Amino acid sequence: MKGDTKVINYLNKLLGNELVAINQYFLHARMFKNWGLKRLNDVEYHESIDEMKHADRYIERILFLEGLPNLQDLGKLNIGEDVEEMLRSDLALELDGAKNLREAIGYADSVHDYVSRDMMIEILRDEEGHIDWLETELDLIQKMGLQNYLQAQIREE
Amino acid sequence: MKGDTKVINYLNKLLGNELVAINQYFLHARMFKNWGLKRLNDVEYHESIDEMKHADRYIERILFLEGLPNLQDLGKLNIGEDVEEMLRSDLALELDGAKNLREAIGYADSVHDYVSRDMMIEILRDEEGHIDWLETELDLIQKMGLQNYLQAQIREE
Amino acid sequence: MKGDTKVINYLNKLLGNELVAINQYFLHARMFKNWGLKRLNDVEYHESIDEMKHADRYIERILFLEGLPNLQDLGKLNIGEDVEEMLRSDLALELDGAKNLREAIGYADSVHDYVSRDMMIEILRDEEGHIDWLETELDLIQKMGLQNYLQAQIREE
Amino acid sequence: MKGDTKVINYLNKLLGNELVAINQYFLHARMFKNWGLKRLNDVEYHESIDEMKHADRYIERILFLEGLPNLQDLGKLNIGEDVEEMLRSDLALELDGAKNLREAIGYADSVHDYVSRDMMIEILRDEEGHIDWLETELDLIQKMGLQNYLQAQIREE
Amino acid sequence: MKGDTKVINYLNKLLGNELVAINQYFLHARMFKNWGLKRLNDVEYHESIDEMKHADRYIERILFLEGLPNLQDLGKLNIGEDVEEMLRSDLALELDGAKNLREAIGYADSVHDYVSRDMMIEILRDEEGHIDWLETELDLIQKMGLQNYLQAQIREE
Amino acid sequence: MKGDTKVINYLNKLLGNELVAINQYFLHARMFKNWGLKRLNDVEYHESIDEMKHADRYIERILFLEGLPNLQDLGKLNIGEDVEEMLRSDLALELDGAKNLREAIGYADSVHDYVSRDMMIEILRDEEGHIDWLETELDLIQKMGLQNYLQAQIREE
Amino acid sequence: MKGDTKVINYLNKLLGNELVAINQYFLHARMFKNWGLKRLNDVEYHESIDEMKHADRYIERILFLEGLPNLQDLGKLNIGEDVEEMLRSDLALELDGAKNLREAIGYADSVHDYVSRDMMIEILRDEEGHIDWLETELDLIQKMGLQNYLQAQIREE
Ligand code: ZNH
Ligand code: ZNH
Ligand code: ZNH
Ligand code: ZNH
Ligand code: NA
Ligand code: NA
Ligand SMILES: [Zn+2]
Ligand SMILES: [Zn+2]
Ligand SMILES: [Zn+2]
Ligand SMILES: [Zn+2]
Ligand SMILES: [Zn+2]
Ligand SMILES: [Zn+2]
Ligand SMILES: [Zn+2]
Repeated sequence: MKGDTKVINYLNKLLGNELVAINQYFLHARMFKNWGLKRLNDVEYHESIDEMKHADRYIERILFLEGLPNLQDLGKLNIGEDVEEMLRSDLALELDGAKNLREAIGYADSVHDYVSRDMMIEILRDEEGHIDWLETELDLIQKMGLQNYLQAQIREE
Repeated sequence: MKGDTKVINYLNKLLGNELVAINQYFLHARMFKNWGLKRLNDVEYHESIDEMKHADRYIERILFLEGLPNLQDLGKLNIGEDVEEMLRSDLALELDGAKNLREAIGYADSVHDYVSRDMMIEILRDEEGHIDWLETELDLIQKMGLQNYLQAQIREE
Repeated sequence: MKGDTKVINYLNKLLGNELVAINQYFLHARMFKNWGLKRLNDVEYHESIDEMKHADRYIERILFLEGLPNLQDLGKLNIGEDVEEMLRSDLALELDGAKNLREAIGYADSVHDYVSRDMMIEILRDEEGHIDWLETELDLIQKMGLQNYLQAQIREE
Repeated sequence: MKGDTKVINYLNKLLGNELVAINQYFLHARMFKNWGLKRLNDVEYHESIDEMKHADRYIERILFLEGLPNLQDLGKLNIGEDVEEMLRSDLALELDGAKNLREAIGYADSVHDYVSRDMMIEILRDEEGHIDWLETELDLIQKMGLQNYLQAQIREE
Repeated sequence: MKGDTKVINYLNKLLGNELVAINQYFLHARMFKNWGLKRLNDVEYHESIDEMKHADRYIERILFLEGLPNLQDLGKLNIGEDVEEMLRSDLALELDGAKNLREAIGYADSVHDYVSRDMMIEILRDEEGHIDWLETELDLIQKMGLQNYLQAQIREE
Repeated sequence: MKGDTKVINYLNKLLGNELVAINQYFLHARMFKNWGLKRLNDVEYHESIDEMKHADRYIERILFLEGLPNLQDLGKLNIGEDVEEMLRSDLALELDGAKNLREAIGYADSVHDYVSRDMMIEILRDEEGHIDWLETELDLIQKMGLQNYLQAQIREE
Repeated sequence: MKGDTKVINYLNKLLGNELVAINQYFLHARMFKNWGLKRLNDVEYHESIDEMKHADRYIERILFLEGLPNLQDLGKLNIGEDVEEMLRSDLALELDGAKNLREAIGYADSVHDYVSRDMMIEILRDEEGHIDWLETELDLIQKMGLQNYLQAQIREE
């Protein structure tokens, strides 16, 4: 079913955001696991899976709308080297992705692509949940100190 | 445990092969799904997942060996527009990847990194299974013709 | 218990037929499997196992009758290169084997080896079932054409 | 997938060794069974089946590599006439076959056919297990004498 | 249904053989049991029951054919006084019985009493199993010696 | 089966490494248990058990190859007196053992003892897992400080 | 809790005896297993485990008493080359061990370390069970002869 060209372009841009997040959150997860921080491995791994699910929804929607999903262009990752830096990088990526989602959601409404809009709002709610988790962890590092914070990540929850 | 620098370079090269194949096989699968070819979606999706598992193994091994996994550089996808072209592109990608695996396996043995060698040989066996499946489907297209072949893909197996 | 020398010679000839058929039907099955013709692999494999069971019966009977089972001399296999040729070759093998079985059954009766005769009649009944299957498939190839016939072999039944 | 011609030639030689062992160990089993030595029938039958499994692995591998499995040429069996002679003949055959396996494993490595090599190492491990069983039974015959040894084979284990 | 007079005569002769074997095998079993040879009691008792079943088949067939089953004229038993002698006497009785069966089967076929023929062939197959067991035990006595053979009979199998 | 004398010598050297590690890891475990560090007792005890399993594999292999397992010569333990020292000592022991494994694996390949090679590579994979765990615990001691690290060992995981 | 210095010296001496027995009984078990003497492998393996449990009891008791367990100084093994020699060597080792235990038990009582005393008496009771089993097997070898004795060890009990 032919979709709106600019909607398809937004969906491809948001798919690009998810592709960056998939890789960044998966590498962060395995870095945490290598450091013995099993709780952070578990959470970041499941954030990666969530982004994979999002990417799948975009791919399927683009194809239904008769556009070409772009999995070729991968944006810049910002991996980082210690826990706080890694979480702050994930948070900045999420916040950037949320701005793009808000823009796309507004436009999808204007062209009456309400099914695309509805899909994107669900994704946005998911991203706001990741933001909450990231902001909270970063606050916990400040409130309890890094040593105590790291001790709290050794065991699965 | 400090690994050999060139082993790490090989693992990063092979990781890059898997990242290409993950994206190419996932997009092909959802294109098959959008065309109603459920059997092909199922197989190609599970091939994508297999490549993901391989990527995970490389990432963890690189990190154990104290290298930096490279998820930033994504090589060229070759998506293609019809079933035969898509399967032939996947086959070409697998064969290129097997050549790279063979080279890396020999080098790993020469520097006595037998655990990396053993991991890669397991991955190579997986890839040769994918090659077998692809070659066989391509032969079936020729033997029964495309119309009969497509009809055989509608229902799940 | 001492058996009749010519009966033992017939049992060794029949054992020789089964040994050819075991190898021909097993290789045919794995050729079909390699071509993705799962249904054909399944039937031909079970035909191979049936022949193995027959060979076992002859070996045990020969030994009971104080003869020497001959597993050294293997007759000529006719493998063939395409589905129809392979099935026709199996059909010819079965029909030759039934001729020999009929001759031996008649002779066993003449020397009063009724237990050997009864064993061979059960084996002949099995062989006539294989003949039926093979003749029917060859007719189906003609009635539906090779393309449709091959498509019908892709999935297990 | 096109294999190396010499590898395929090795696989066919090893297949030939398996085909000899299948027949020799199966006849030995049924000879043991006819003599009432149920424990030896059970073990030798299960060695025969194991060789059948190995032959299947070679057949499928050869076909994948686009070669022609040779089930027509059957080497020399050495049946023998009493328990010790039969076990020693099986041992000599296994030792000959292990020699050919080591040669093929080394060559498969040199041409980078690591999957064929990995298959053959698993088979070699199986053969070394049979060698252990045979050497141990032969030593037991000497240590307890043949009469006691035979008595210990009447009952299944 | 009026049967052939000579068929009935043969069935009564065979019934006579069965009645001898019932008593001889039952007495042998209880002799083995009294000597503590539990395995031999078990086998010979079950041979006796088998002969009882055969006798029942003859009695019923004779009555259907409007003849008179003769359970009055018991033939000569040969009991024997040690294990080998007892087993050799059972073997001689079975072999005599098989000879009579072969003659009766041929005659029944000649007068077209195919049901009686088929019954007798099933019985002959049972008898040939008894011959196999007896010949094998006698060979085992020779191969392991009587002392070891007897030890092997103490425990139920 | 007559094994290569220098393979047996390597297997005895590796067995020697395992015998040292069994004792050092078992004593470390019970020292941790005495200190109330139940998590470290659990891990070190299971490392000791792993080494016992490795030793059993070397002993059985040596005996199959017709050599003499040497359990008499026990190399130098380095027990240590505090948690970090104990873990550094276990790590040094593992790294020395991995070097010997790599040397032995290369040699076994050169004399075509592929089954011993394959056994050793599996053991090496296990040792690299132990190395990973030890390195990570030592990094955690630095990252969270010893007080927090000790607190994290009180409870079983 | 600070123990008596000489009690700790005795516990280390007894621990030393246990460490000799662990290795000797484990190697003997696998020698029996390699020879096909499954019953002897089973018993001697479980004697080895028993000694391991004893060693663990000594190690833990030494640590509680604030001493240093000595796992470094392995005493002399006497392996032996045939079944009777191996069993007699185990018996001599056990008897030497019992003598040391009796001395240690008396001394522990004299310095009022009744818990160490009670631990050692339980261990001595275990050792006296091993002596009983060993003395009995050695007498059985004499009473039935070695050939029959060995036959009795083939099957698990
Ligand atoms: C790159 C990098 C990467 C990696 C490493 C991965 C990995 C992974 C893993 C491990 C898993 C799990 C699986 C199993 O079962 O095991 C998954 C899943 C997964 N995944 Zn993915 N991935 C990825 C990417 C991806 C992408 C890009 C996509 C899109 C395109 C995806 C889509 C996916 C899906 C859909 C899934 C499933 C999910 C669920 O859970 O359901 N993915 N993954
Ligand atoms: C020749 C001679 C001979 C004989 C007698 C036999 C016999 C036999 C028997 C009896 C059995 C069982 C099965 C049932 O019953 O179910 C078998 C199985 C058998 N088999 Zn096989 N074989 C043989 C050869 C053979 C060969 C040659 C091969 C390949 C080629 C085989 C492959 C086989 C298989 C695959 C099987 C299945 C096994 C299992 O179980 O898994 N095989 N085999
Ligand atoms: C002769 C004629 C005759 C006949 C026909 C008979 C027949 C008979 C029958 C059918 C039965 C059932 C079987 C089943 O079910 O498995 C019996 C049982 C019988 N039986 Zn018997 N018998 C007889 C004689 C006899 C004698 C003579 C004796 C003694 C010796 C006997 C002893 C007997 C016994 C013991 C039994 C088991 C019983 C019960 O129930 O428990 N018996 N058998
Ligand atoms: C010396 C020091 C020592 C000690 C203290 C010990 C102790 C012990 C214990 C406690 C246990 C557990 C037990 C139960 O639970 O029942 C064991 C086990 C044990 N173990 Zn060990 N060990 C030892 C050495 C050893 C050696 C040296 C070897 C080799 C030779 C062994 C081999 C062993 C085995 C095989 C086992 C079983 C394992 C499993 O888990 O499966 N081992 N170990
Ligand atoms: Na069609
Ligand atoms: Na005896
Ligand atoms: Zn997302
Ligand atoms: Zn892959
Ligand atoms: Zn047949
Ligand atoms: Zn084999
Ligand atoms: Zn009867
Ligand atoms: Zn180890
Ligand atoms: Zn002890």
